[PDB]
Amino acid sequence: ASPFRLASAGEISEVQGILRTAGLLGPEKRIAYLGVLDPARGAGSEAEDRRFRVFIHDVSGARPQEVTVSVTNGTVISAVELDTAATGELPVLEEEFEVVEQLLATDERWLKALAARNLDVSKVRVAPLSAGVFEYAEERGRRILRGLAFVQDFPEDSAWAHPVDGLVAYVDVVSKEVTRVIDTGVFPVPAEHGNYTDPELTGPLRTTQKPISITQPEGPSFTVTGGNHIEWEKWSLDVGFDVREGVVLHNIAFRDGDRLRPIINRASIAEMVVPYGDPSPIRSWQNYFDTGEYLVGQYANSLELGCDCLGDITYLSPVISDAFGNPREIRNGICMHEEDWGILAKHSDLWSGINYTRRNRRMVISFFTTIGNYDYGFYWYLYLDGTIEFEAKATGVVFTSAFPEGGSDNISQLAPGLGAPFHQHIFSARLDMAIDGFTNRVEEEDVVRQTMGPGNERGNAFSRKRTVLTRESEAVREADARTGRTWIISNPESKNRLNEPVGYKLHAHNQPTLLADPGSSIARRAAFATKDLWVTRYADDERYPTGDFVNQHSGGAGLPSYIAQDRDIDGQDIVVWHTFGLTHFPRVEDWPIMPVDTVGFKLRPEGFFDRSPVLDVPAN
Amino acid sequence: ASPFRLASAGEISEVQGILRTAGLLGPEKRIAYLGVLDPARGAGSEAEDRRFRVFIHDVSGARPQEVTVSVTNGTVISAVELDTAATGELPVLEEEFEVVEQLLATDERWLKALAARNLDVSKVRVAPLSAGVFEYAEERGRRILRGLAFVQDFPEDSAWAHPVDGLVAYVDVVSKEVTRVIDTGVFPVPAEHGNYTDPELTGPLRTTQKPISITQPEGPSFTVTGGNHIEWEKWSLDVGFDVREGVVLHNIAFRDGDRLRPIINRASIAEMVVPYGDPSPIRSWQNYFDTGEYLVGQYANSLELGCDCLGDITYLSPVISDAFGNPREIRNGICMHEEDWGILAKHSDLWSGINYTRRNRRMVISFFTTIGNYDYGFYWYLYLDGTIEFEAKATGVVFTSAFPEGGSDNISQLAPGLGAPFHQHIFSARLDMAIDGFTNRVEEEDVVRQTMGPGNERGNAFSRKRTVLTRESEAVREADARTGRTWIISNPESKNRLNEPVGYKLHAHNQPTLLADPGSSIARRAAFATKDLWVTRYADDERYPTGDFVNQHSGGAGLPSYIAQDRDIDGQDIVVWHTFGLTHFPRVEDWPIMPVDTVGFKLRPEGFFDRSPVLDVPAN
Ligand SMILES: [Cu+2]
Ligand SMILES: [Cu+2]
Ligand code: NA
Ligand code: NA
Ligand code: NA
Ligand code: NA
Repeated sequence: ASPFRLASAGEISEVQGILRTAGLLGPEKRIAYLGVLDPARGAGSEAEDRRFRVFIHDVSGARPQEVTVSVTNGTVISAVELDTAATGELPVLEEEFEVVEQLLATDERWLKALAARNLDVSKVRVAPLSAGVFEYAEERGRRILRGLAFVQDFPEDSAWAHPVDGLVAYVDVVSKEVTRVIDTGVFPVPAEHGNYTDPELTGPLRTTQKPISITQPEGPSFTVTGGNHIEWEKWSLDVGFDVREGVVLHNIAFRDGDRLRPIINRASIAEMVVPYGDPSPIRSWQNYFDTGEYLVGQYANSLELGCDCLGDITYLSPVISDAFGNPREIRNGICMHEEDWGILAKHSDLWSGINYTRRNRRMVISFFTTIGNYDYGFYWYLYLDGTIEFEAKATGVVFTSAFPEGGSDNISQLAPGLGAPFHQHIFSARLDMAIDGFTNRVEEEDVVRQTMGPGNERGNAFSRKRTVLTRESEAVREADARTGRTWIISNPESKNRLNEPVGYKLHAHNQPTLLADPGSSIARRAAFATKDLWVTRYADDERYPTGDFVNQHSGGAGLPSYIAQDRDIDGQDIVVWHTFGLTHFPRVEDWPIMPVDTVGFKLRPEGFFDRSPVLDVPAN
Repeated sequence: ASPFRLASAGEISEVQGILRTAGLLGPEKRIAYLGVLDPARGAGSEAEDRRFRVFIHDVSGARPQEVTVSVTNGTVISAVELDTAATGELPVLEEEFEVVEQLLATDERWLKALAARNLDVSKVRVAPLSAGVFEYAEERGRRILRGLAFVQDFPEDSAWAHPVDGLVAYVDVVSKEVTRVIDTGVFPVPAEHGNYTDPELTGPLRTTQKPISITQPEGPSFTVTGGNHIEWEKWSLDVGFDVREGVVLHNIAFRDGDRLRPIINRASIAEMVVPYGDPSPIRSWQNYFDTGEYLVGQYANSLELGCDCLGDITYLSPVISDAFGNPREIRNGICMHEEDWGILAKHSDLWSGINYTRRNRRMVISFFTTIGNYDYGFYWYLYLDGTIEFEAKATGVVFTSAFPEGGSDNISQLAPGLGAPFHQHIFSARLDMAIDGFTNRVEEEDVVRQTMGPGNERGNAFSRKRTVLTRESEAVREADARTGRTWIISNPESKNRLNEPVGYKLHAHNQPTLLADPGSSIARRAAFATKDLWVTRYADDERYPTGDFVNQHSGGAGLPSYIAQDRDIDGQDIVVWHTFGLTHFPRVEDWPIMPVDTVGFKLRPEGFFDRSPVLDVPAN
């Protein structure tokens, strides 16, 4: 009955049937995106309407379409032809990846470049990468992928150990033509293998690790109802899944006494960009928008018990659409479980004689995705004390190149002749806030240092200041770790028992933001990533910080266009967009497979409750 | 046989006997500090000499002494009379705490101040706090504690809920005289109780938490030999315990192939300061040096199974000296166990068909201490991939005051009439480095942004720069989160297989440092806390960033005096001192007992290994 339930296989099948009967899903059509739409603001009517948004690609060259369908009514609500030179190309299709390697395999320029290097074409894998927007006027309005080559010595070989530097090709994947092959010179293909399951590389495996057994003899403390509704330790939420964004959290609320108090209306990772910092023309165009260009949800892994998720695990298995509109289940694609989290609160009081210790725990909701060489884990945490935390886990195999003779200012050496270009992994969290309801505001909180003098005779005082952001034009903020800068989202019309507005405090990790020159293509396409915090007024169609169509889209759309409306955000329905990321200078220890590195953020209650919300936790 | 073994009850008893027979431990003497000395540099002779350092207080007013004793020989090696007006007073004695309240209970000025407020003296608890150095010339050379009052309504009442503001007393604890009683005006004593085990405050306890069972059916993966030597997953170390510093880690090394490779020679939290930022004269003098003035090790808790430490726990029970030289065991004062730590490395490769997942774990070594209202957990972590991490956990009851009518810029309101002054908790980690041996250096690594132009035509390149710190005068560094600043400790005479110096990278949390005016007493006594990173040349007697005698010591000693020697630190035996802390603006949720907040730092391998050190971890 819940409007926020996961899409069903039956719904996707109805969507396929509605599109087909409407004439919109002929043999030359492909579904490049399909997803359920959230209910619009003011849905207390119970007049539910399950609608899906669909991007339809055409492999013959005809214009793609954006289509909105009502499953509940069985109708096409709207269908628009897209001018992709203007508004951007559709996301990359899984079936287009293999096209690149097949097309290059019969191109005379490509074969000529491989012959010069004595490489067997049957052993050359091509990584199909998004193209971006640069100086090539012939690419505008076409679907281009760019290809970089790696040698696979045998079927189970790790091709990433053998990059073919100095060589790159551009491919029009609709007309099936290789537009350019650029060969800047022969580099030795690095010879060492990177096969991390080869006994001659690992050595004898350890026999020293004794097992750790985590079990829940009475089952877990959370309940799942209606497929995706979670209740756990006073928290209430709905777990969504979208093929672009992945896990989306809806209706995050906390049961305080007998009031269910809203906190966050929708939480998601709405974009992630991976810009590379190597100025070689072979790679200087390389920027992955994993969310916007590739859709991270469609490459979610099936998570294995005892390996990927340890403990008493509850799985969700979301359903997505394939390119033809058939439903596809991602078996065990979301893990949910609770974890012990050490000490929650502890005091031994000399005067009262009372010794008191309570333990903390957290609820974990996670999925893992694989895009080529990269693997990313997305983790959402709910803590007993009201803290909400997001953590991204980055692993997989680093993207490689040749390491040039004479070194490099922009590439790390991993092995003889093998390099790893510098890069960043930058995320955008979109937090549609609802602190005790939808009337919210954001204040920026800085520590304030005070000068020794009258009123501060011993020079020990320090304070803080809070600045309300009142309009979108002043709501583009940067971090300042040195002044302990945080941001507070409050409800000015909801007060705690001390008559202070209730709030939550966002704590950032204060990592560097986008490093590229401000005049670069990537700085214009990934403008969100140049600033730590953006606050917009809620609008139905303002979903992604990069806009709806990121692939080969020139720039401007997304957050810079939204904030130019300069809307009132002081006690209004607002959306916080937080940029955070890792700057990766690869180390020898990252090779041949990288140990996990992490980045994230958290929100903690700030006078939201009238006292500690965990006084009723028992000793156990 | 190991020179780094824990002190035994037998050793402390021998120390007591040696002091007594030497005439240095008469009835008027008290031991204010006793601890084993580390072996000096170059101890390959096997000529072990177990020596103890002792601070001896005299309750009759005679000069205290510093004494060094050889247990192995049974001799007094040296004994020096201390001039405390010059070099500082001895640490506060546990027996001096109760003296403050007893003395004030018969002082006419104190009783007069309590009578004006209608407070029964039998119900008034006095927090005995360290005095620092301010404007009172009569305090120089005397042992002063300052007292702040709280009302306990009944024996099991939390006195912290009832501060008596506007009132403070100073007490000479050797002459047993109240030097000053300052009454600045009557504030209402806050009436609400803060009794977090009272059912009328907690409400009915939760019945929703199902148990989490963590067990190790084959026992733990680490071994303990010689009382305190740990071997675990290629790590090797010795766990020390000192009454001042607490847990100290010795000889941290990693088994790489068949080489035992040193990393850190000694790791400890060598000071921690808690400065308060309220300019009221009642509290503007308030600064706790928990390590230097109080000795955090002597107030270590006994940790309970299933509550404080969960899982398959191995305990150490360190022995310390009481004030008379009798040995005292801190039963179960150190917890040691291993914890699952999620995914270590994961990749699903399309081209090779190989799916690979390995899990991480960490070794945990921890203790908890209680100083008055405060409780602190100290946690050291060793990870499979070579990462070392420290985490401090802050909980307990916030220090309280009245909340003034008309508000405050320096105090938070927690409850009707109840305030919590702003403050910081700042730690100093002393890392005696030994990266592949003792020839080390420190480089500061900043991200470098590059301008679009020739050689960087697309404006995407970025780089990094490393600056070697060559002499102590240039080795006082500050954080720069915006430029991703880290510090690398390398060995320039030990290279990895790519012929790069091996190293470890220190990652700071980049929290604010000391906020007090630079001209303040606390900024001069806690100079270490004004800067994020200091590097000194190793010296036997340079143990603490604040010097040996912190209590009532005027300033200068410690790190500013050490670095004025301007010694060579470029490929030498060096010590890294890292400052890190929490700036605490108390929130309503911190009352009546505070949920844990955390701060720390970590060190990760940076080309220390020739590839990932965790390829030989099995799938399990
Ligand atoms: Cu990376
Ligand atoms: Cu605090
Ligand atoms: Na355009
Ligand atoms: Na909102
Ligand atoms: Na002095
Ligand atoms: Na050293």
